[PDB]
Amino acid sequence: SCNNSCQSHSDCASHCICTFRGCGAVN
Repeated sequence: SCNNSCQSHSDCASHCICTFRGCGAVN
């Protein structure tokens, strides 16, 4: 569901967090 590339933390889609896959939801 979460697929992106963050530059900070809120640089994600929705409930995604900063991870090795750019942006991915922890939950």
